[PDB]
Amino acid sequence: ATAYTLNLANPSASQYSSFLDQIRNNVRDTSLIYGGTDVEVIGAPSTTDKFLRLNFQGPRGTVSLGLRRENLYVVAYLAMDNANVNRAYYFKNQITSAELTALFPEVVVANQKQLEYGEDYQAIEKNAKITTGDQSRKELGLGINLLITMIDGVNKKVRVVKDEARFLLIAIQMTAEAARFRYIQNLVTKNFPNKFDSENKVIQFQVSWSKISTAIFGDCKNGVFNKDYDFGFGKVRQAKDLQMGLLKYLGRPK
Ligand SMILES: Nc1ncnc2c1ncn2[C@@H]1O[C@@H]2COP(=O)(O)O[C@H]2[C@H]1O
Repeated sequence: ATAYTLNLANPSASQYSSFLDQIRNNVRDTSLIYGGTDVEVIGAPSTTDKFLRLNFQGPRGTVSLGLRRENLYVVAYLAMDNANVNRAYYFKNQITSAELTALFPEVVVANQKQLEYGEDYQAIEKNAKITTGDQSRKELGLGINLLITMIDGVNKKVRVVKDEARFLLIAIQMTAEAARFRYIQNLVTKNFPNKFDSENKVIQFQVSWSKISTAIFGDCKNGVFNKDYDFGFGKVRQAKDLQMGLLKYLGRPK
């Protein structure tokens, strides 16, 4: 229903930052305070407003993403094909036809396509066919210019699974992950709008979102962890050193 648009025709570091803040502010419950920190926390699951729409507006067309508000999971995307026909692709265990119709009304039922693979990184990475290094998403890099190039592979083109997969990997990281982790957002704006190399720390943050959220939720007092934590990139005692942008909903503080 609610849609936020990122203007990639005229990219601005401030516009990108405000875009991420709109996402954070949309899903957060301001009454929730985890571990005495000021970091925003995703509110309890809504039965009425379940999805959020993100538009990537370019000079030659617009590609859209559909995200689940309860956990920021990307569940679908909208892109015009080679015949300029709007088509929606979705992950099966994530959304229904009726919900997809409401999310992307410009797409007719017949043009809704269920994706052959899973929504998890491993499954998408397999189809991305990355041939160098560890063959994971880290090998693609990050950045505004990279996102623009990836959109070019799906905007008004015949669907190719390899290009679709690579687009999804970058789109998920530049939106959902950047919203959750300010470290990722800061790398994007520091190198704006260039493509740059990703890091092990970027991946380490991503795989430990739940762990970090649980640690702040139940083992942190006034921003200080009760014990030392190491999520892969070193020992952390102060929650602020994590530069968190959005915490996972784990209930209300006890
Ligand atoms: N489709 C997706 N959309 C958004 N975020 C994802 C998606 N698939 C995986 N992730 C993230 O990858 C993370 C891996 O570890 P977590 O269980 O802590 O939390 C997971 C999610 O936050």
